[PDB]
Amino acid sequence: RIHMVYSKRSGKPRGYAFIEY
Repeated sequence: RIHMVYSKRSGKPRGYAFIEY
């Protein structure tokens, strides 16, 4: 899952798994 996205670039790079990182 994600915790805190923006959108795609700024939100989920490595941020795909945001909870962790």
